[PDB]
Amino acid sequence: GDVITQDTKQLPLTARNFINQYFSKPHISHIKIESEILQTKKYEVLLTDRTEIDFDKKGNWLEVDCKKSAVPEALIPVPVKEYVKANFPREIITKIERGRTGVEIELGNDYSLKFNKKGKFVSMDD
Amino acid sequence: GDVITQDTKQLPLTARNFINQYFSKPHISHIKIESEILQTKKYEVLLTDRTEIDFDKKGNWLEVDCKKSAVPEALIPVPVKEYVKANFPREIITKIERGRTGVEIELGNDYSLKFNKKGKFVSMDD
Repeated sequence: GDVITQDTKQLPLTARNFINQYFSKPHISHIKIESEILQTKKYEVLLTDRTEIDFDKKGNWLEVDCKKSAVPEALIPVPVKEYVKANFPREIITKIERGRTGVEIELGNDYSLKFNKKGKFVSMDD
Repeated sequence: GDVITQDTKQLPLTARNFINQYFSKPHISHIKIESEILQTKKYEVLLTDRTEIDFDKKGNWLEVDCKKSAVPEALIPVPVKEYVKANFPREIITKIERGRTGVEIELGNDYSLKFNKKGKFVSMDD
């Protein structure tokens, strides 16, 4: 529900005929086209150790939330793993999310860090 | 995002292998399947007389909101039209919505009335 247009040709013939038939002043002052809300996440799995994992329709993981415990080290990319072990040695990674931009990790002290696809740092927030 | 299951066979093979590979205690305590959010409304049209109309992907109207003015009488089913002219003669219909259950109308005094497909009264709220 983001695109807006003033072009009446965009609107289906049945809709245009409906407006012209039932409304006296039938001047269309813009049309909002509801873009289909396409969700990437289809599955959400809760484990017995209370850790939650989100997967897309093909079973590829998207988010791994280990709540207040540590994310298995094998899941965290080496440059990300090494950045945290250097700049935050007092802390552990509790949540990792992967997307098209890269990877976003969350620490035990609620610091969030964003890394790109190549694995180098981008930004963070306190 | 409504269905929940304890059946691991529901979850894709790639997701199941991911859990078994990276997690030591990999007991899946239920899976939430995100049911696809299928929206019936695709178009929303604003007219110059400030009245708003919502249509499905095929151009069939779903809602006609004439804000504080009257809905064109030709749009309101005759049994609905006659019910209002009888029980609410001091009032006018400002909004009409059609669905699978029937029709839901809104009056100028914010009373909402619900009618079935056959056109007879069902309920209302002050």
